[PDB]
Amino acid sequence: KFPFKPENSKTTGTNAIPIVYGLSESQPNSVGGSWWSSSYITTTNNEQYVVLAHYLDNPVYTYFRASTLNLETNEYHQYVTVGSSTPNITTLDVSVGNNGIKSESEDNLSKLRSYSNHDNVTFDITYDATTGAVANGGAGTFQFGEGLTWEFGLPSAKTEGSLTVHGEKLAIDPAKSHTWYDRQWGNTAAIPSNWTWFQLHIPSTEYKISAWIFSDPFRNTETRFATIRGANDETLVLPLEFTPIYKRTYESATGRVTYPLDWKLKISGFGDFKLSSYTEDQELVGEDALQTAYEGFITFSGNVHSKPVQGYGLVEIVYSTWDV
Ligand SMILES: *[C@@H]1O[C@H](CO)[C@@H](O[C@@H]2O[C@H](CO)[C@@H](O[C@@H]3O[C@H](CO[C@H]4O[C@H](CO[C@H]5O[C@H](CO)[C@@H](O)[C@H](O)[C@@H]5O[C@H]5O[C@H](CO)[C@@H](O)[C@H](O)[C@@H]5O)[C@@H](O)[C@H](O[C@H]5O[C@H](CO)[C@@H](O)[C@H](O)[C@@H]5O)[C@@H]4O)[C@@H](O)[C@H](O)[C@@H]3O)[C@H](O)[C@H]2NC(C)=O)[C@H](O)[C@H]1NC(C)=O
Ligand SMILES: *[C@@H]1O[C@H](CO)[C@@H](O)[C@H](O)[C@H]1NC(C)=O
Ligand SMILES: [Mg+2]
Repeated sequence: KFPFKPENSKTTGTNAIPIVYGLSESQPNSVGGSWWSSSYITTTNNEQYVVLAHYLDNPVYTYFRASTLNLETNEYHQYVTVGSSTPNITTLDVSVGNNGIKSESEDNLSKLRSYSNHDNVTFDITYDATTGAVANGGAGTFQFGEGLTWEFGLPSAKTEGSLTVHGEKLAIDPAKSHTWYDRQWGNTAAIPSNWTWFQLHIPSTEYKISAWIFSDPFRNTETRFATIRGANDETLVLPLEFTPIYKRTYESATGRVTYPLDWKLKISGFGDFKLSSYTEDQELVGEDALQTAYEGFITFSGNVHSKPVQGYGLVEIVYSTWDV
């Protein structure tokens, strides 16, 4: 079994690093953008799952998408459901139909909820941001496409609730579960053509890694870097070398792209990692490029400062257009 477990720390730690926003104020619908969660779950009957929930606001449409992965059997279910608009309100409550992400707390941190009521993808997961934030870029912002993005991750939030599998409602064990909640919003429609994002956990340590790889055709540079949150709020912003490996592949159901299923990362001054997708099919299938993503549970080995490590996490592979 994977050693899923929550942290029990303060969300912004010492507040000694002057990040460029307040977390709570960044959560409401009015801020726009993307709300995302990946829950690493052990149930009370000792089954393990990875559950994804994601709402995106976009000028053309909205969508909610979600998936479940059974870590014992590789059974995987996903859907994408398209909406038209996001209510412009001062609280967090985003949905398409009876599926969405909402805050159940005045601070938008102590209780958040990802829920889905779709055939073969039904769950109701709450989480509490008892976990030190990953402030991407060091202070929470970095260049993303033609302009800026703002992004923070809450890596190991205490998680409760249920997921329903084959008619059986299973209860989440909060001692052996955690949720990475990722909040991201931007100021430009011209986002990168495509990217890979890694979310990494190293259970022997407090390291939480949020790594981005994509091309910047506006500056004509390559973006390839990790933000690593360590202990005591310490944050590393490090270049990396990215190698996608196509010995194993998954062809998209859209017919438009072939995903690699293994990777190498060399994070400058920190370590190197060999990462592998847990199972082939982990694709959220949309009607266009932006609605589609490879969102896959991964495991990895490697070293950190020349000491061997292993861990798990998630890889996201997104094309905002198939004409890159
Ligand atoms: C974001 O998404 C991109 C796209 O999926 C990912 O990039 C790819 O990564 C893989 C793995 O690393 C690369 O595969 C390698 O490709 C080697 C060959 O590279 C050279 O050829 C490429 C193909 O060129 C042809 O096709 C493209 C369209 O697919 C045309 O634009 C191009 O003009 C060529 O067209 C002719 O051939 C096709 C048939 O293939 C016919 O249909 C046409 O009619 C033409 O006759 C080309 O894309 C490569 O360019 C890339 O790299 C150079 C640097 O060398 C850079 O200058 C370019 O701007 C571009 O980035 C290159 O010329 C091959 O030898 C090797 O074995 C392996 O297969 C793949 O090339 C990458 N593609 C691109 C566009 O970058 C990327 O990883 C992903 N990012 C993240 C973070 O996930
Ligand atoms: C939401 O409404 C407020 C107040 O009415 C307005 O100032 C703001 O521009 C709106 N936000 C968006 C994204 O339209
Ligand atoms: Mg909607």
